[PDB]
Amino acid sequence: IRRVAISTMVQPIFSYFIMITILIHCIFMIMPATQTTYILELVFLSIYTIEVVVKVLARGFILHPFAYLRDPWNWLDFLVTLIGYITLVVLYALRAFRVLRSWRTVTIVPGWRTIVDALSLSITSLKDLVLLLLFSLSVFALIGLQLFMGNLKHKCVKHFPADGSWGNFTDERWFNYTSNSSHWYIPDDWIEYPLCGNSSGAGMCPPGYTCLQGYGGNPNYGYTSFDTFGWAFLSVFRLVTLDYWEDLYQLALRSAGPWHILFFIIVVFYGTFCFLNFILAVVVMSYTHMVKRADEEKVVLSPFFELFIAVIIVLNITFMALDHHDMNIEFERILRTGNYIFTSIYIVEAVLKIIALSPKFYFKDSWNVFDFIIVVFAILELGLVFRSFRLLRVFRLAKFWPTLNNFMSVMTKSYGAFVNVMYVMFLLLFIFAIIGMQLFGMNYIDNMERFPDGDLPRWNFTDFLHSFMIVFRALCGEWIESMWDCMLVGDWSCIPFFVAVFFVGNLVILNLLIALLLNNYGWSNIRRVCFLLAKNKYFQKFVTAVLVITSVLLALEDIYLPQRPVLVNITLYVDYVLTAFFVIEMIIMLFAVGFKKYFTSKWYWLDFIVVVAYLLNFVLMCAGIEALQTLRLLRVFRLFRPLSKVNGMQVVTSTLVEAVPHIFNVILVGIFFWLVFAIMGVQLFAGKFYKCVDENSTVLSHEITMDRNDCLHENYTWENSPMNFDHVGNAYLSLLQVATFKGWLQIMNDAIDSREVHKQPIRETNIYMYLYFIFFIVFGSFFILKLFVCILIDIFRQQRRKAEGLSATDSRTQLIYRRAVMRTMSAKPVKRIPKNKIQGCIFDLVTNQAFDISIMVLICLNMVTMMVEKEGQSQHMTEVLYWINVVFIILFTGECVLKLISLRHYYFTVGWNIFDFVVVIISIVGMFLADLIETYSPTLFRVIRLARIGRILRLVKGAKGIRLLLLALRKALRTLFNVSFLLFVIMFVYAVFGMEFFMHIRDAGAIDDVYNFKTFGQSIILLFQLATSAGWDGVYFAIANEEDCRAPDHELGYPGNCGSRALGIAYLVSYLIITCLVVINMYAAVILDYVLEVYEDSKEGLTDDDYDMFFEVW
Ligand SMILES: CC(C)CCC[C@@H](C)[C@H]1CC[C@H]2[C@@H]3CC=C4C[C@@H](OC(=O)CCC(=O)O)CC[C@]4(C)[C@H]3CC[C@]12C
Ligand SMILES: C[C@@H](c1cc(Cl)cc(Cl)c1)N1CCC(COc2cc(F)c(C(=O)NS(C)(=O)=O)cc2C2CC2)CC1
Ligand SMILES: *[C@@H]1O[C@H](CO)[C@@H](O)[C@H](O)[C@H]1NC(C)=O
Repeated sequence: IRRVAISTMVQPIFSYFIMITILIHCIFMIMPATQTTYILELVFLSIYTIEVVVKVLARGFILHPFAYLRDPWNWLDFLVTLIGYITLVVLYALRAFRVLRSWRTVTIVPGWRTIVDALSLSITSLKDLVLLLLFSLSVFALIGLQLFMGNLKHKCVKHFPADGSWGNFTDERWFNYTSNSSHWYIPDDWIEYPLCGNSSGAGMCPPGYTCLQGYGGNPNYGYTSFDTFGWAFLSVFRLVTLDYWEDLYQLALRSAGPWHILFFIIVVFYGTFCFLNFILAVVVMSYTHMVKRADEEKVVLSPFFELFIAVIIVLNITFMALDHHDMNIEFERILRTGNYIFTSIYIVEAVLKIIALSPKFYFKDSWNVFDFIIVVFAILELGLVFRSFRLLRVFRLAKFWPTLNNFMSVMTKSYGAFVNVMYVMFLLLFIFAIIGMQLFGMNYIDNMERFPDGDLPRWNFTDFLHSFMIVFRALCGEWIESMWDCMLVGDWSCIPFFVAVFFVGNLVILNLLIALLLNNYGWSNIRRVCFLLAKNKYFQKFVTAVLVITSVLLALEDIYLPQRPVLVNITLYVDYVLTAFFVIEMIIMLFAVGFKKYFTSKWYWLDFIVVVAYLLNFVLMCAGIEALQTLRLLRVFRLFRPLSKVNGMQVVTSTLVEAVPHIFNVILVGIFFWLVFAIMGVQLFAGKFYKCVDENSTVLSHEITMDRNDCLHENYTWENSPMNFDHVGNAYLSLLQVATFKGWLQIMNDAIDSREVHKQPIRETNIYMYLYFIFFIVFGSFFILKLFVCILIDIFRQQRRKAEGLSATDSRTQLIYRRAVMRTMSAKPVKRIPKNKIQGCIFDLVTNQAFDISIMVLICLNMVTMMVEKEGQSQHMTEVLYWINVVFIILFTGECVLKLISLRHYYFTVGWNIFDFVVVIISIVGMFLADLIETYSPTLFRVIRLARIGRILRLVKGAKGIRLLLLALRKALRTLFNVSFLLFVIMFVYAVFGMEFFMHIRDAGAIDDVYNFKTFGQSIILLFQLATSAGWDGVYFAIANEEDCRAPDHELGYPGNCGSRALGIAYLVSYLIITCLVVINMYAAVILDYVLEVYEDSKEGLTDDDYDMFFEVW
């Protein structure tokens, strides 16, 4: 028995048989259930029970150190088997988790131990992060609850008619009229009522309407609001994750006023740019530790011929990229003839290499066999669809391109780790897809009526393909909208599902992929006086002040400027003065540094360009020609030199300057890969996004209009989608939209509906085209776009070493020891004298630990009391809460008074005591003045009452892990501020230029009455939104329009309302590259460096707390 049990278990055939059974079961889970699937379920269950029985007989159940149930994997198998028995012998929800067994398959891929251990270690080390996350989210939720309670219910209600149609006015007749939903303003074809508010800059009502509150529901089926603490918590989490956050941003600002942008700036800065980077750092350290442990464990054959082939390949790629939709016959002929020629040259090349070089030698080389495969593919394609394989030719460019060659070599060196990570990602997605299918599949069918038109949404859980796609979209970072649909047809269970999917997929697996990439990819008198003046500090300060003031003046040139003649005169005179000032400054600098030194530096070249532009404007004005706004806007570029000289700014600017070349290389490689995908997409979807629409832009059924001819016969419109794959340029723009996950849903919808050219698209007739996007996203977004952050992380590490004076040749341990040695020097103790008998007794009582624990409990209770407030609460509830808070204030004041008596003048030696003292004073004063302030603006009352939250911030005091993380943040504050300062300056430059370019465009897409480029503030609102790439497709659609817009009339002074496609493309693409992909990623770099240092101090060295403990006994 035992002999047989042990012997059978140890056989590899046993494990292989079980694993193959699991894989077959996985296949059967995908297809819809039938009777055959049922009998298969019994067979599979029997095999699993056999395995469990054998293992128990060999080891034993639990009672010995090496028993069956002493292994976590055995625990998983045991639980799944029991649940299968429960579901067969006797709720439908428990049977989904059978799929969990598939996790075992991760052991097939060699090297899985490293990745699995890295995942487990990352999960274990996120303990200290989760508590700080929950605390910060709750604080932000309370702030938002105080700020926006009930704001999302604002609506424009028609005035009570004065004609008497509804009857003579009465209070209840007025309430009846206003409560009717048919009197709330909503544009035709809209789903949501627009928001409003009477604060300056908020949404306005049409004539005959008034902005009221407390009517109807909140946006998004009522799931988006700040009315209760729970909903506020959900909104704050969404905002921190940047999940469709521009919608909430726009709703809140339209309802409350533009100033509330401040709230969003804080949450985004602290939540997104700092905390998520803490998670990234923790994952990176986990992976690095695991890899360290694993590693420690342990004619033709002439250059000219090659050059000729290289140019032939380049020409061939150009020809392949010139294919487009509706080509003329001449273009077709040229492209086909070139293809024939290129194929002939390749064939001749192959034969020549086989003759000059030995066939054995030829086929010994890898590049040669690749070329031969291309040759046979070309012959097969021309003989007889195999045109897709033509793309292989492009990869031949890697041989002659050193950068691409090196990139591919690095990819090949450590492929096993990438295979493991991708397999884990796909297995997790598969498990979640099966679970969600079982949990929510029938809800969509049964409760279809609840959807807006009673129609099934594109994204759902009906079948395996849709479930996989929806969970994959969640992993990409979009989860809240799917969760809204799930709740709409389902229940609360949707919330834990999606959140889990977002947490594991995006914050761990994707960050682990980043860690992998990081680990792998990484007269004499005149001269004298001019020189003395130039080197003088006062002169430089005066120049900087002039530049700053004039740049600030540039911001006042908004749409209303013509209505302010005084401002017009001030601007013109300042222009003249600036022209003179620039000329004089240039002469002085030339006299000081000389011609060679002046004309060999980049900063002086920028100054010179500004001078030349202003002189050109001067002559134009003299001649009677209107000044060029673009030229006179060039002076803002003078702002970067003083900015670069700001304290602590050197590290940031030096890092960016050093990273520039690597960024260029990454962009080139990305352009190549995106070209491959763009050619493929043009071949797949060129000319297939046309559809038939009527007077209202609504797509007709394929039944009424089968194709274009019917569409035109009924006098319908055959229209193209704005984003398409008609030619390579359009494909590039569409792929940029796909990679950033902004506007991608429309593109994918058009793709999966596509049919043959000149045929009405049908819903989901080509579903498998989803695959094309998946691949692109994996190789274009998860791999290529993440190289920028790796580059910045490495370069900032080097530059910060430079700034502190550290040596590049020193090792990690030496720096740990050097830091310890530096710390040991500075340390001084102190003692407090016990009090006199009564004062001394109080001293002992307060100095006890139980006192502080009690205070912490009181802080938690006060926080809960704050969490109870909700919109529409009763007045009695309001009074009760006020009195509870008063009692808490009295207790805290007593604690402070007792500490003051106990510690006398020593009380103020500790900073936390000063914070607590200030909080106590604020609390007393507010408790006294609450009614006076409220009775004698509601917005002002809410904002000032925010100070009440100060006395729950004392909860962080006393913790350990939170203290360590906060120490890292405090150590990095200067650099984070400098990065933000640079970001704001870039935003300012873009704001003035965007105001010049797009201030008169017509309302379309994301541009409307409230959000536009008409003023500096509105431009900044939009640009802050776009710094995260949020909603850049809608802005592009607004600013790039050139259709159905009237041209400017100089004679009549009409400015025009037309957009510009080229200008909009340049503007938005450059902004996305500069901010989203570079400057923002500096945050990650900074955070990672500092966090790592602190952790290495705590683990492999000494920390300040260690010295404090040593001096505690001293
Ligand atoms: C140095 C870094 C770390 C911080 C940069 C400071 C910003 C927070 C400041 C700079 C410019 C400010 C903006 C300047 C102009 C406006 C317009 C203002 O709204 C109005 O124009 C009110 C009048 C109306 O809406 O009718 C709202 C504040 C806002 C967006 C300001 C919000 C705060 C901003 C972004
Ligand atoms: C400068 C002075 C000042 C300002 C001005 Cl403009 C005029 C004067 Cl004369 C004085 N500030 C200082 C800050 C104060 C902050 O405000 C609160 C503080 C609170 F702790 C509570 C509270 O705890 N509430 S509770 C019991 O929990 O319900 C509530 C409030 C708000 C006021 C209701 C307000 C007074
Ligand atoms: C709202 O007003 C319309 C028109 O007067 C009326 O038909 C409708 O019944 C009203 N709504 C309710 C809920 O009575």
